[PDB]
Formats: sequence, C-alpha cells, structure tokens
Amino acid sequence: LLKPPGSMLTHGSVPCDLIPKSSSLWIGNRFWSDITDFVIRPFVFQAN
Amino acid sequence: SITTPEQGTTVGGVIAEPSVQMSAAADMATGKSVDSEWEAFFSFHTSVNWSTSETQGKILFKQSLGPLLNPYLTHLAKLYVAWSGSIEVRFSISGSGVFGGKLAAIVVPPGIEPIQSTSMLQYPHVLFDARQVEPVIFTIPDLRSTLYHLMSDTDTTSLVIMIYNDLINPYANDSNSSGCIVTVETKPGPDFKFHLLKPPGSMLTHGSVPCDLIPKSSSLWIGNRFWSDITDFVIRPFVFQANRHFDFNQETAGWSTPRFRPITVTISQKEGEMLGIGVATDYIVPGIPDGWPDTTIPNELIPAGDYAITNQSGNDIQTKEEYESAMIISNNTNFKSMYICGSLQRAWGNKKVSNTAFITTATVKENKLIPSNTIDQTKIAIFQDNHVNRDVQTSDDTLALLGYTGIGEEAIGADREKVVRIGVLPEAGARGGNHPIFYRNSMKLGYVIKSIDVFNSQILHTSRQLSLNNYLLSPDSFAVYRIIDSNGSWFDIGIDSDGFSFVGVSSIGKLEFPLTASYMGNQLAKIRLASNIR
Amino acid sequence: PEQGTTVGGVIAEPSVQMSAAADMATGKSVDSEWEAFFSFHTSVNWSTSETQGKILFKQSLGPLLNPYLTHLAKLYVAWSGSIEVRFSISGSGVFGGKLAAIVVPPGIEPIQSTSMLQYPHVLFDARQVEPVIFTIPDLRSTLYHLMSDTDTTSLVIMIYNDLINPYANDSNSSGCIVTVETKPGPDFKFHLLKPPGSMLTHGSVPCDLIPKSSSLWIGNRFWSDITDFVIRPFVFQANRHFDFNQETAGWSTPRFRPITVTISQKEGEMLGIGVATDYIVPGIPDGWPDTTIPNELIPAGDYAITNQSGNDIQTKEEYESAMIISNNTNFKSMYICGSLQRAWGNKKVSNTAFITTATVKENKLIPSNTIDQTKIAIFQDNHVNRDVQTSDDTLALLGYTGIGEEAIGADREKVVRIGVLPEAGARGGNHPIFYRNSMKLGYVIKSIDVFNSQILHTSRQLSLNNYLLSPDSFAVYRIIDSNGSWFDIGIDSDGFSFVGVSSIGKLEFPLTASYMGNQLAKIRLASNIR
Amino acid sequence: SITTPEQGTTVGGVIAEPSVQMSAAADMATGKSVDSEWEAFFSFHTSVNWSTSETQGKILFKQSLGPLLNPYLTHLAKLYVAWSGSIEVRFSISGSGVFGGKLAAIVVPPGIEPIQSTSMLQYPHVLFDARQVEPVIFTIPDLRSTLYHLMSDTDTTSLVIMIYNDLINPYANDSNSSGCIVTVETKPGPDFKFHLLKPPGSMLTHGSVPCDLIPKSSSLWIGNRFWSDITDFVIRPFVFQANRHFDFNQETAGWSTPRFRPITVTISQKEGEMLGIGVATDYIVPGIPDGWPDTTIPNELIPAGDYAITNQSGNDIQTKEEYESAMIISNNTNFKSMYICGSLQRAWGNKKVSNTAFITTATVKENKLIPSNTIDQTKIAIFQDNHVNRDVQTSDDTLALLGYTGIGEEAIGADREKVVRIGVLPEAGARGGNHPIFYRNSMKLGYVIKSIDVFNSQILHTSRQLSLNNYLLSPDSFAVYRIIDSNGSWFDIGIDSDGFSFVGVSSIGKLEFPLTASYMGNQLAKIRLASNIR
Amino acid sequence: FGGKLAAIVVPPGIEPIQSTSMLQYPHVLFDARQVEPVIFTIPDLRSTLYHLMSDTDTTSLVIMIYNDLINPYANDSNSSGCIVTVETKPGPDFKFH
Amino acid sequence: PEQGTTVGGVIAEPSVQMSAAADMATGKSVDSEWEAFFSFHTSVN
Amino acid sequence: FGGKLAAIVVPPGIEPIQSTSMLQYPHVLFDARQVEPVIFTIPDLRST
Repeated sequence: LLKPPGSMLTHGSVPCDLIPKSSSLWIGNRFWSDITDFVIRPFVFQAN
Repeated sequence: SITTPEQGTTVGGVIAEPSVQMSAAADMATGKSVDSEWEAFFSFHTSVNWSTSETQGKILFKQSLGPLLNPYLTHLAKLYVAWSGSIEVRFSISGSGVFGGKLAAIVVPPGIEPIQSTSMLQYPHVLFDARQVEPVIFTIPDLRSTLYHLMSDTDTTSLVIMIYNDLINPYANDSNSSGCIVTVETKPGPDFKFHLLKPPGSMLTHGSVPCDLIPKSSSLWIGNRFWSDITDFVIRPFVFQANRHFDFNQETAGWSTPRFRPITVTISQKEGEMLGIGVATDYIVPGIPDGWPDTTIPNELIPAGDYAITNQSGNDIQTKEEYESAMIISNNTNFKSMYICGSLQRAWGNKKVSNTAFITTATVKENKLIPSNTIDQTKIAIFQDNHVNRDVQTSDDTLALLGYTGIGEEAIGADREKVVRIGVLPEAGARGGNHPIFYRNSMKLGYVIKSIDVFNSQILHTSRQLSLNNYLLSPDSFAVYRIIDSNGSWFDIGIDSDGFSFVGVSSIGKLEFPLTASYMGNQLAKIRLASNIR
Repeated sequence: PEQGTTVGGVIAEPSVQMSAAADMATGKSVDSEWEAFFSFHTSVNWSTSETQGKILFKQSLGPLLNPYLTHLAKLYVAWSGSIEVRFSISGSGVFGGKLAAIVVPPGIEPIQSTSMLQYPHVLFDARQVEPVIFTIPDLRSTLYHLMSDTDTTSLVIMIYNDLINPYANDSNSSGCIVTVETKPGPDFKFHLLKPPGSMLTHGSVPCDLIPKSSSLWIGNRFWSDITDFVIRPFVFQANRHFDFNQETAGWSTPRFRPITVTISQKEGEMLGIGVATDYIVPGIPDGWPDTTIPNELIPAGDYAITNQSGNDIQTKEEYESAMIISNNTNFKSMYICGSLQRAWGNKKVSNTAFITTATVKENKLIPSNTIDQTKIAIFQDNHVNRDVQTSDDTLALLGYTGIGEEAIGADREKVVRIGVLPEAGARGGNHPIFYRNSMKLGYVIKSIDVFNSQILHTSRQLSLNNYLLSPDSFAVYRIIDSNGSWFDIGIDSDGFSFVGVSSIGKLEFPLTASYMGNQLAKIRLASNIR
Repeated sequence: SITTPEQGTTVGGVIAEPSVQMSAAADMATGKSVDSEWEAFFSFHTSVNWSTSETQGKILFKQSLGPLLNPYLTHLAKLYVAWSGSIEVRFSISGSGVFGGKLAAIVVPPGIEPIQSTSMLQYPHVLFDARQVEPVIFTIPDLRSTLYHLMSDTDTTSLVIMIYNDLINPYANDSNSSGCIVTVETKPGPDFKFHLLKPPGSMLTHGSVPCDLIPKSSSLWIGNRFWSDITDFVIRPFVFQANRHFDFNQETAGWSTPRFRPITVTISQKEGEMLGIGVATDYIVPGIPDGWPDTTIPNELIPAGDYAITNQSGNDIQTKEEYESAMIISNNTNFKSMYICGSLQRAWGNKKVSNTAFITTATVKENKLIPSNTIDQTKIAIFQDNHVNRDVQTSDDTLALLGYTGIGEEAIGADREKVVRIGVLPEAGARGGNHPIFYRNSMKLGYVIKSIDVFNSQILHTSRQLSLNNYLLSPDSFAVYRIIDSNGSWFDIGIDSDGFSFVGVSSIGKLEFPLTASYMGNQLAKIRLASNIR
Repeated sequence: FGGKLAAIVVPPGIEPIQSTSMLQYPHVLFDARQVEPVIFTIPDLRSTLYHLMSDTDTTSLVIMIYNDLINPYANDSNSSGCIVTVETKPGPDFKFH
Repeated sequence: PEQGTTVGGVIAEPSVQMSAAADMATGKSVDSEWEAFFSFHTSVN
Repeated sequence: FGGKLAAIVVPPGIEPIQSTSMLQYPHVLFDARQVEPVIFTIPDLRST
C-alpha cells in the first residue's frame, strides 16, 4: 500500500539523512565557521 | 473421572415443570430479533461545523479504526482482548440546494498520520457534495500486520475527511457568513468480530488507552501542587515540577502520594527558641515527608518579626508591582514566601494550645534560615511554641495547608531557582510547534486579606491515575484531549511521554468556565493541536 | 549453500547398507523418538493447608517447558506449535479434592484470585488413576516467536476443592504429590537457526541468575555464603550492585579479590590514601567496603573490651549492666583487611588491620558516605623519617570491629555512595528483601550479620550478559527448602529481590531454586510459610 | 490400572486445538528444507597455520572422526548414545598468489596412525595447490567394525593433512619469514544420524571426551599452587607435586580442595611466645589443614630473629648470585622460606591486636622448628605475639596465603626436598620423546618490593574439572591441546593419565602472552608433539 | 497407599544416576495399588554380533520412585513401607551361541 | 546484465507463499494502484 | 594479496558478534583473489 504525498509516518522516518554527505559545508551550531577538527572529552554539555 | 467446563450431570428444575417455552410470550414484549441489534443499527459518533470561511483543504475527522469508535463495541470490547475486521461509517450533511462545495474522503493506511495540507488530496479519494441529501456510508477496511489486533494497538487503518472545495454561498459579505453542520454515525462492519475472551480480573500485559485521564467535566479537577480547583491556564515556554508529579512509566521525580492530606511530623523541642528540622513519621520517601510543600524562601531570611509589615492595609489594590511608592511597600515582612498552615501541637510532656505553624524547606544553621534548593531529611523547618528550659523535647504533631506569604503577583512555581528538586529536575520545553502549560490555580494569603494564585503541572486526577495505572504511549505522540467552554471555543491538550500538558496556540484567553473535556487518542507531537478559540 | 569442487577418497561409503542397517540393531525406530514420549518438568506437592484457589502451577508456553526443547532451543531462534502437559496425581484413594486447570491467552497475567474460574475451566480430581493430559494451544499475533517472547497462551492449575484428608486432624498427615511432565506437541516445530554464540537483539531469557544449589550462594558484599533471610520496607546499597543494562553505581567488579594499593607515611603512623592502582574507577579501590564510621573517631592505643569476658545471653541489649557497654572500642567501624606490607622502606614485621572510609585530618577521621579518591584511609607504622612508601597494599577483608546488634547494612547514612544510591521500596503488595550473611567479628569469635543486595553469582551474570525484561514485571525465581516451605523472589530491573510474604521464618537449609520466567510487579508471590 | 509410556485422558484444552495452517503453514516465513538445517552447509572446526619452515611431510592436522568435528553435531551428542554416518568436509587455504606449495589430505582408516613421511602419501589423496581458490569437498566414510560407535570410541576413521610440497616464497632474508592460514569446514554427512539417546545428566560408563579441560583462553588460567594467573611456561626433566593436584581417577593426591579458601585454624596458647600449631577446624583430612602450601623450610632454624634481609637494600637489580661480595648478606633473612598470611588474630580470652601470620610446615620444638618432607596432624606452623596468661584456647584462627620470604631465584617448590609430601609424591618421567612441563606463576615477596616465581603443576580449571567429571583415556595416551599466542607460535600439550602436562619442544620464552587454546582430541604417549617457535 | 514407580530402559554405555533428571526420559509409570505384576523385557541392543561372556557393558533397566509413597496415617518414626520383588525369565529371542 | 556466480545462504525464501500472500492482508490489489485513480494538481477559483 | 572473507545472512532479531564462531553458519567465502563476484539472496524472513 502507498502513502499520500507529504504525509508523516506515525512511527518516525529513517534517521539516516542527518548530516551532510560531505565535510566542506559542515559548520557548527555554536558558531557559523565550518568544522575545523574533531575533539573528544569525558563529558559533553551544551544547549543553545 | 474428569469433566469439561459445561459437562456434568443435569437434573432440571424442581417445580420448573414448566422450566421451558415461557419466554414464548416474553419474546413478544419487546419484539426483539437478533441478540446483536447493535451490530445492525447506527450509532452517532460526532459532528462538526463546516464553515464557509474554512479554507480549501482542512481536516475534519482524524478518526481512526479500533472499537474505541462506536460506544457499544467499545463497551463490549471490555470483555475481550482481540478485535478485527472493519467498521462502517455513515454520515452526512444537511446542505441547502443553494450552497455549493465538495468534501473529500480518504482512507489513510496505518503508520501514517494525515497532515492538514492540500497534498493529501494527490491520493485516491472520493469526492462528496453538500447538496447530496443521501447520507454516505462506506467502510474503513482493516489492513493489518498481525493476525489479530491487541486491544491497545493504536496504530491501525484510518479514515479522514478534508474540504476539497470551499463552501460557497450566494449572499456572501461580512462576519462568519454561515456554514452548516455535518454528522457522523457508526456501525460495526460485518467482517468485524472479536476473538480472545479475557478472564475477569486477569491483568493485561500492556496497558490501557490513555484516553481516560482528564475527567470529562471542569468541576472536579483541582491542582496537583495545591488542592484547589483549577480556574485558568498558563501559556508558558518551559515547565518544571517534581513534587507530586508522575511519569508515564509510573515513575515519579516527586516525593509524595498523589493526594492531599495533613502533614504529621515530629520535631525535637530545641529548648531555646524556634527550631524546625523535624523528620516525618510515616512516608514513602525516607525523610522527606509526603505532602511537604514545594518551593523555598528566595533569600537568606531569618525567623522573627511579629506582624512584620509590607505596608498599607485598607490601601487595598493601590498594591502590586514593586511597592508602588515610598510610603507604600510591596514585600518584606521577614518570613516572606512562607507556607502558612494550621497545626496541632504535640505536648510530649506538657503545655497546651496549638498556636502557629509557618514552614518551608531550608538549612537552619543558628537562628538564621538560608535556603537550600536540594531537599534532604535535613531541611524541614517550622515555627513553634517550644518554651520552658527543662529542654522538654520532641514537640508537635501535625499541620495542614492554608496559605502563603504575599510575595506580590508571583504565581508560585514560576522559576527553577524556586522549585525544590529531590535530585532530578522534571520539566519540558516546547516540543514541536506546541507550547507547555500549567494550571493557574488559587492560593489564599494572610497578612493582606485574600488573593494571589499558583501554577500547577498535572491535573491532580491525572497524576492519581498515572501512579495507580500503567499505559502505553509513543514517546512522540501526545494524548489528544478536547476542551470546550460554554460558547464554542475549544482546543486540544496533549500529554508528554513524561506527563505534561501542551497546547497548539501561542496564546489562549478568557472563556466561560462551565468547561468539560474529552479524549481523542494520540497524534505525533510534530503536529499542532488545532482549536476554535480566541 | 555448497560452493566448491568435490572429490572422492577412493574408499567412499555405500550409504544404505550400513547406516540404513545400524538402527535395526539399535532398536532406533522413531527418528525423533524424543517427540513421542513425555518427559518430566517439575513436581510440587499439594497439601491440605493449601487454601482453595492458590495457583499451584503457573507456567507460560515456551521451550522452557520441556528439557529437550530447552536444550534444542539454544540452536534456533524461532518456534511455533503447541506443547502437551501430563500430570500424575498421587494420593490415597481415601482422599478428596479437585484441581482445576485453565488456559489463559497471551496478553493476560495469571492472578491468584478465585476470579480465575470465571473463565472456562476443566475439572481434575485426586482419586483418579489414569493421568490427565492436554495441549497448550498456541494462539499468537505473529507467525512464530523468538525466544525473547514470554507472553503467550499460558497454562495453569489451581486448587478447586480443598484437599481433604479424612483421618488427619493432628500432628502431621501430609498432602499428596503430583508431578508434571511435558511432550512436544505434534504441531510444534522450531524455525530459524541461530549463528553460534549469537546475540539476541533484545536481551536473553533472564532465567539462570540465581544458581540452583543453595550451597553456591555467595553475597555481593562478602565472599561469604548466603545463609538466610531478611526483609525490609526499604533497601539500597550499590557497592557491588548491578543493573539489567549492565550499568552500576558500584565501583567493584562482581569478583572478590585482594586490595592492592600504594600508601602514604610521613612519621605519624596512620593517615595514607593509597589510591590509583588496578581499578576501573578513577582512584577508587576495586574491593573497598562500604559502611564508614557512625561518629568522628580517631585511632586509639589498643583494643577496648567494652565489657569483660563470659558475656553471653545476659548481654546483647545495649547497656545490659552498669560496668557494661556494647559500643566503644575506638574503631567500632573498621573493616579487618588482610594485612600485608610491600616494602621500599623495607624493614619488616608489619601486619596492619583497620581500614574504613572517611577523611584524614592529622589524627581525626570523620565520616562521609561520599567516596572521593581522597577518602580511603588506613592504619600502619613505617618507622624511618623521610618517606618512599608504596607500602601496605595487598589486603583482603576478614572481619569487622565488634559492635552492638546493629547488623551493617540497615543504616542508609552509614552507606558509602559514589553519587547516587539504588533506592527500592515496596512495589504494591510485594516487599523488598536483603540477604543476611555471617561475618567474622573482631573479638567475639564469630558473629554479627551483614546484608547483601543481590547474590554474588547473580550480579556476575547481569554484569555481563544482556537480558530481556520490562521495568514493569520482575523476573521470578522459585525457592524451596528441604522441609516443605517455599516462596518466590522477583528480581526487578533495578536489580533487587522481592517477596510477597511479610516475614518468613527458619527452615531446613538445603535450598534449591528454579524459575518461572517472570511476572508483573502489580501482584504478590504466593508461598508456603510455617 | 497401569500407565503405558504416553497416553491417557486427553482433551486438548479450553478453546485449544492446534489446527495446522496456524502451525505448519506458519512455515511459509522460512522456506525450510527439512528438520535438519544441519546437513546443508559447513562450519569452522578449526584452522591451522602453515609457515615456510616445516618440511614436506610433517602432518599439520590429524583429526579423528566423531561428532566432535562439526559443532552442531557436537552440540547434539550431549543427548545421545552413539552415532553413525559420514561427514562431508570442505577445506581451503587462504594464501597469497605470491606463495607456492601443494598440500594433500588423506582419509586414514580406523586402526592406524599416520606417519610424518612422504610415502605415507601414496594413498588416495587430494592435492590442493597453495594457489587453489575454490575449496574442495570430499567425504569421510564411516568404515566401522561395529554397528555403531557410542560417543567415545577412539578407533574412528581419521582424517589428515600433511605437507605434500614445501611452501616457499621468493623473499628469504628473515627468520621464520611467514606463511598462510588453512581452514577446515565440516558438514554432517547425508548418511549421518545419531541413534539411541541418552537420559539427561547421565554419566557415560566409558568416560567422556577429555577435550574440554583447560580454558580456551589464556587470561583466566591461573594455577593450583597459587591463585595468581599463569605468568610463563617452564620445562624441566622431572615434575613432582601433589597438594592442589588431582588425577583422572580423581585420586586425592593432596589434601586440599580444588579451589582456594582462607585457611582457618584454631590453636592453643603455648603460654610461651611463638605458639603451638596442629588444630584444623574446616578440613577434609584428619588434621592436615587443607590449604597449607607445598613448601616448608630447608634448614632447621629458630623463629627468633627480627630484621635480617641482605644489607641496606635500595640498590635493587644488583645481579647477585653470590661469589663473592661482602656487604649484602644475600640470603638468610634470619627466617626465610616462610608463608606470610593476612591473619585475623586470636580472641576468646580477649585483649589483643591482629598481626602475626608467618607459617610453614615443620614441627614444634619450643624455640626451634626443624623441617620434614612428611606432613601429619601435628606438623602445621604459625607465629605470634599473643602474650601468655592462664592459657586460654579456641583462637580467632584464619589467615590467607599471601607472601613468602625472599630466598633467592628459587621458584617455589623447585625441589623434592621442599615438597610437603602427605603420603606419596607423584612425579613424571619423560614419555616417548616429549618432556614434562610446569606452569610458571608469580608470588609476592616479603622484604623486597616485588618478586619470586612459583612452580605450578596444573591449571586451576584443570584440577577443578578433573575432580568432578570422568573422561576415559587410555593409559599410555595423552590429551592434545593446541595453545597459541598471536605472533604465530603454536605447540601442543598432552595431558598425562596422572594429571601432568607434556610437550615436545627444547625451549621457548618470548611470546605474546594473550594466548588462546583448543583441543585436537588425544594421541599416544610415544609420538612427539610438533610445534612452531623461533 | 498411593504412589508411583518409574521404569526406564537405560541403553548400554551409560550408567544411571540417583537424580531426578533421569525421568526426563521415556518411561513407564507404575502404581502401588496394581496387584497385577508387571512383566516387560530388556531388549538387547548390541554393538557386536554376539556378546562375549564377559561384556559388562550392555543394555540395562532400572526403577526409580517417581512419586513418594504416601500414607494416610503419617506421624513419627519410619512410618512404614512395603516390599517389592523381582523375578526373571529368559526372553524368547535369548539364545546362546 | 547479471554477471557472476550465484550461491545460497541455506535459508532461501519460498517466494509465493509469503509475498504472494501479504498483498491479501494488504488490500493491495491493483499492482500500480497509482495509475487507476485521479490525483490533484492545481485549483484556481 | 591474500585473505578470505565471508558473509552471512543473520536472521531478524539477533545482532552478530565479532567472533569467529559466529562464523559457523551457512556463509559464503570469497578469497581475496576471487575475481568473478558472487550473487546470493537476502530472504524476507518476517514475523509479520
């Protein structure tokens, strides 16, 4: 059975589509400058 | 030997000689035929007002499959656990040969939720005219994944109606021109039959439908932080409350039974002056007494000052704000932001007359009273009639709740910094285009005369259920509840997977309070809860 | 499925003749001669003390019914079909009493209440020779289930008409036993084949935790054996407590080994923190105890009698006398480690002993149920001025410091926490329990109790394997002794054990524990007390 | 009256009826072949390493027929009496096109044991060039004298793979350059099927397959003389021990239990100083306290003498060996060869303070001790500082095996003159060509920072399982277990019918300790045990 | 009285254990009341053709108390307990060689 | 178009039975049930 | 190069484990030298 165009699946869609399938135009949220590097830490906090 | 659930040796009535063909005549008395007459006629469900000012494409019946539709079925379903088949739906409108317009019909398959857009129509549909006096009757066939539908399956086939073409009327002009109503009846499809017969009292492995929380009636509602009936709504961006608040998984960040009763605590007579810090006597939270208030003093204040001022009485309503002027002031009175409450004094050894009670939760180092936000068995202060230096100990008994100290127009519980957490901080931000609310209640004051109110998170009766029951809801689908005043205004409220109230309007206003509610089911929180308010 | 060439080894086997013969001389006839005979599951005796209506056998349809199916299940994933169940009744012809069975569909949990019979049921009686059997029909939504499925068309037996023993009325009369066998229904059949050592996406079938033999029951607080039975309206302690999601507030692995940690010695004997050395928690001993100290206290010369010798059954009451006491000793809350020194300072003869958890301000200690890397202390003596320690370490619990009747484990204040404590109170009509355990006292020979959150060989399992369970139903295990009493424990997600009874008494210690898969927390757990 | 196997009042159940379709037809979701997903594909019984070292001939794999081959068959036999039928085999080498070397396999008939010689090759075999890509499948017929062999039965029709043509690579230079990994996959024959079954939890009157002994992983190995996990591997001419030692007949070589528990013993206050040993509260040997170490003292000496060691110390790693420095009286420590324990202390008569815990196994003669290789009721030892009074008894016993006393480079119990015999010390003289071994272990020292080794006779898990089940193994027959590390080094250990381990190597040392281990059944005692080191 | 005894034919090469699990095997229930004496056979399943006189490894049969022996007048001491006999007759298909 | 060998994963699907059934319980009848119904483009008054 | 690789069709409901044993199951080898690709099928084993 088919779907009625532009409908929302009551059980969420495949999350796979998130981030850009290319670095280049990534850029963050705390700031507009595109991603520079990757850092790891014990804990991560933020909200804005 | 053994025996099946029916076998056994029969004997037949004694004087039941004559234990036969009697209902012969009785049958006539009611000229009834099939013992399933409901599985035949049509029962009303709901109806809506299709206005001529209602723009092309706009949902009207998000109604979904499931015996929850027809009341008879819904009732009967109480005895089974399994249902399958479809449900026929007859409904029509009373259009006048003058009008013109068309309505659309679409059978939305399971797993999808209809959007109030146009595109919905680029789907196989059935046009419908306003003139057609003949009431339409089609069926919502049950397409299923499983074999038999578990009572709670909220994910099934569904049908909906959308205004294909606006409603036109030859005598347009000003105001809400016009608009006729449309009804909708229901009859159990032929191929609809149950299946599993549950044994009375057995307990279902899952949980009932959440469409049974709010009581259909505004009357008995009453806040959960205070035993007063609600009298208003609060459109806010954030909400927070743990005390007497319950989760959907029956868990609670809180520290108290979903009910309001007197608070009994035993405090050790300090011998010196006022003390506080008295551990409870019998509560389901080690230390923290079940029933003990919510917030705490917003400043390092001390315990003293008789009828400490906050100036000008009789100077009624020259009040509110920031003391309004020099002479006239708005807040101080020493023990401000204190919970007032009658209280019966113990006596231990001796000495009488209850006398006081002024409480809150904070650290009582010395004759000071600094506020703690974190609540532990070490922050339960009060005021007393200790007296006599023999160091007579373990004073008082109980105290209830009556008022609070007039902190201006501060609807208690409006700031995190004021709400007391046991550890966690239960809350909710604006999920989807929806906004969170509270329930503007009402709390008497003292020194003044009578005034000010306070918020509230869950309509008491709710929490009550939450704790005593166990349901099932999608962490992304609210619990659609319809609210309606005495005019026409109506809007929907939802329930967060955590247990909060949401709204789809940016601001709601005044409405006749002879309110009453209802329940629809569940809808992805990603959609706004329509409403005909304002 | 078969990829690759194929070649003969000049001496290939003439299939038929051999194998198509062996069977003959093997009696082997019914290929699957294990699907045509009844096996034997459990066997609980029915007595007269049993009140009409108490469930005598609540089981759910699943491969956990018959052993074969059970040992065969480990190979597959799917299963559809029914399973037959035969019961053998044994009781003197003189007897009387009917037992009724019933088939509950999937989606409903069996209730001890008499209301059950308010559903089609059968009537079985004791005085019946030929045994009775019947299939447990498989009604299901799906097309087959994965071993994770616990809710299905389950069967149960309840006491209809009370068991009656004519000439009893006295000092013993007993009941009558009745077994339970099972045979894999014809309609039954397994399906998907599981890839060796595979992981079931949504947990396993939590039913192996509590070992079967009582002898193999150690506590999660002490390398010591269970021993018994305490119940409390409130429990806690995450010292070595695990969760179903493997997450634990504790700091120690299930295992119970020595405590290897460096030290600190200036020339004021005590003090010392040791810290960082072989752990999985930033600067925290993987074997460090729990309870700190009730008061502040400092070290104090030697031992403190508290009250002479020959102090028995005229004692244990607090101040049972004036030239008495049952408290003070100056280290009343110290765990007796397995003293052993390393070196660097070298010059030996050191065998320390006392090591609780608190603060170290000169000679002061003071308690705190907060476990910061800097709060682990010791008892010692180095003797040669400067420093260079790395001394003591390698120790191992032994005893505790003689105290009053306050068994260690009931004071939520004298419990060390890492941040959060595992809270668990009465859920409905069930009650939270604890596992009593003996512990060598440091003076009065052997004595004093100690509570434990969960059996050792339990957590071990939770600590590793992933299990399936709704935080709304606690898995159940059936415990029985060698006399005739028995009850049920219903481990709840959090990881605690519960009981529907109010207080059980002493009993024949040889204990065997089985399992009934799991139940909802909303109902109690029958039992046979007294 | 009676009750033939399976029959009796049948009834089905309430609304019970297993009516096919819903069962049977629920198969659709599979495509299932039969009731044997077994015979259909192959598994990985194991993989062998092939390097540019071994010379044309040496057999690489010498497995015998029996369910032990294919895992599912294996996992099923645990329910039957005997089997019959062949087993299809598929194997292939995972080499690189740059290699070069042929390999052949042959189906050796039951009753004979292959020989690492080319001639042995003249027989119907199957070549497999190193370049071969597509694997090859052949069959292992069930040539059987009997009608069927039950579980055990050693004389099965064995399979084998030896180096037909040396494997070389056009890159010499380095030592054991490299090589490729081979793999054998098994499939239950189409004519294989078990036969009569076993009654759950029964014991096979003719022993079970010994293959299951030691942990198929180093890590959690650990010995028997001590709890510390295995550190290294040492080889010696002869091997003697007995305490934490067991045998195939489960003969109690020693006196302790298969595991480790805190030695607990009561004693009498000798009224002197160092007190009298001898009691044995929790033990299964009249007197002999289970838990006491196989070591004693070599030279009769006094328990008196505080502070001895060598000299100052701090000048660690000072390659000693005596001959002939004068400053660090290396060796002597007044009273070495001791067993430091974490003791509890005494009690009963009251007043005290833990300490003590220095034991051995000699004899009490007031101020002297003097050893003995013979351990009887009154032979245990201890130490004290529990000042004499009226001489009360029942001590607070206990203590745990923790330390020893820095003698020298002597691995604990390296000599018979040290082993605490109880009755008969079981040794082990080389067999065939193989040499006995030992299990090196660590043990904390007393005066020094950290040090000294300890010789263990057999892995804990070994003694453990050896003292419970029953595995029948011929007298002059071993137990093939393949141990490996990471670099490529692989050898075998053939357990002796007396509880010892053997290997056919000259010497090994440097290996990536994170090992692993399996079992290839069991071969004679005479034939050596190939390997790969250096 | 009331009670049941079990009968099980243990194949060669295995030795019966005094545990319960033995019963999770095809068996034949047996009642204490049955006055009729039971008579079944222990069929010889063999590896070889003919059994060498000494072969101590052969088919076997055993009996285990399925359900305890109950008695309406319990109480103290070794209450009671009846005896059980066992006779033997060479099977028909049994012949030497 | 198809180049390469082919092998089974011992548990191959019995086409018909399943899929040749699902539809049933799917109402799914008109294969291309999107070429037998009218959609909706624009709508100007 | 040199190295074999195998693939397996894990049934719905279970999650593979990075271990060789997990290999014992109907799989498909593919030597590093393999040239002609291999085609197999992923059956629809479904509860629903």
